[PDB]
Amino acid sequence: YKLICYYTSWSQYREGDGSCFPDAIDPFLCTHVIYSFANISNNEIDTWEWNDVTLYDTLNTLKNRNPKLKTLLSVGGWNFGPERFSKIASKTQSRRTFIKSVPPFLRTHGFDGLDLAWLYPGRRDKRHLTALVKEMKAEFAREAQAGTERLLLSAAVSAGKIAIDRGYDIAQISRHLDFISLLTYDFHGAWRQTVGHHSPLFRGNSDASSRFSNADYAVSYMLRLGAPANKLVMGIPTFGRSFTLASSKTDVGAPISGPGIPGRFTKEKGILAYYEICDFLHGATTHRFRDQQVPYATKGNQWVAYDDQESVKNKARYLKNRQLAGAMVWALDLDDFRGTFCGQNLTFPLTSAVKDVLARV
Ligand SMILES: CC(=O)N[C@@H]1[C@@H](O)[C@H](O[C@@H]2O[C@H](CO)[C@@H](O[C@@H]3O[C@H](CO)[C@@H](O[C@@H]4O[C@H](CO)[C@@H](O)[C@H](O)[C@H]4NC(C)=O)[C@H](O)[C@H]3NC(C)=O)[C@H](O)[C@H]2NC(C)=O)[C@@H](CO)O[C@H]1O
Ligand SMILES: *[C@@H]1O[C@H](CO)[C@@H](O[C@H]2O[C@H](CO)[C@@H](O[C@@H]3O[C@H](CO)[C@@H](O)[C@H](O)[C@@H]3O)[C@H](O)[C@H]2NC(C)=O)[C@H](O)[C@H]1NC(C)=O
Repeated sequence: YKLICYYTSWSQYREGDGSCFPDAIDPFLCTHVIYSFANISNNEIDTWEWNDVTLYDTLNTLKNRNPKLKTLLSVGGWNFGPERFSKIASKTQSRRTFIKSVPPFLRTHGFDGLDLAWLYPGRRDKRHLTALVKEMKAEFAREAQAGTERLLLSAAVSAGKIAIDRGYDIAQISRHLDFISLLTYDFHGAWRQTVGHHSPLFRGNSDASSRFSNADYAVSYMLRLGAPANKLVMGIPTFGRSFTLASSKTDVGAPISGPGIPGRFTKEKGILAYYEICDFLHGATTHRFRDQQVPYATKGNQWVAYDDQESVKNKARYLKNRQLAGAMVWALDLDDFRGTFCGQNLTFPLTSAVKDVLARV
């Protein structure tokens, strides 16, 4: 099985223990580590952070400890305007320039492949996404003629049915991608004012509409659209989504006034790292949706939907039972990487729990 793990560039700036650099990563934990995110300047792939070349070097040195480890560089991300992707892919000329710049860049910095994170392709982009993937892969096949191992090509894809129907030709891109990571953790819409879990595994007998917003549905749908199980990887979150309650009601349906207050280290309203959640739990009230198989917690007027060792192991077994290629984790820097916040004298408790299940067969 594959265990795809993302590492984010901006995590280096978090204060104190929250600060995470590539060398904190256990070389034997994941099978693939993806660095997020690369930028595109003058239609060419390029660095993002001022010290990226140094961090690229630090990450790729892990391969001197674990020779089987593969690394990829992801282009795009949520702070990358999708309009920019749309513009590059729409014109055969700009598209070709970008494609041509990738192999040399990856080779120079020691990466084994490219991960595409266009979030998200609209109805008018579907056509061009296919061309982009097809042509990128053709370039990689051609570059391998030089005697070096062929570069890998992957893509992170929405798990939302409407988003999938709208911007992706799944059957077509599946044949050219080495693997596809399903973003099965952004299910509760940032649009409404209700409490809800962002990464439920199952539908849950307690609600008719949005039977589409759960991991099981997204996986089944992808398989029906033509994506081979051996290329599908299920996304598992290492963070939680928080809300500020509008009333004393804490159960399903409870009204929301807005996102939860920022975590001390992550400082982003709406989300908390797993290590911050481990601290939050002290004095909190824990619950678990039996139908969806995921937990949530509450303290004061703060409501948090998250994943723990149990739910993560649960998703990993589901994935194996469906014979998928493996799991993808977002993200290493949000798990208890130091292993000092979540009790168990264990580094990367969430990611390790996933690895354990995958190692069972
Ligand atoms: C849950 C989750 O992971 N969601 C992701 C989004 O959070 C993510 O958006 C990213 O948001 C983070 C934090 O909110 C943001 O981090 C900032 O990164 C910049 C660098 O790009 C830092 O700026 C540096 O400051 C120091 C001094 O303080 C300078 O020395 C340095 O030169 C600066 N860098 C630059 C630009 O020159 C900020 O300090 C840091 N701020 C925070 C909040 O700590 C990221 O930039 C956002 N990511 C990107 C790629 O823009 C979103 C990104 O796509 O993806 C989700 O996964
Ligand atoms: C990711 O790539 C972006 C696309 O190139 C880049 O956007 C910006 O690109 C240039 C460079 O800063 C900005 O302005 C130009 O810069 C030169 C100065 O060297 C000027 O002479 C020229 O007139 C022009 O102003 C753009 O304003 C900006 N592009 C936009 C917003 O359309 C991003 O900077 C890059 N991201 C990071 C963090 O590296």
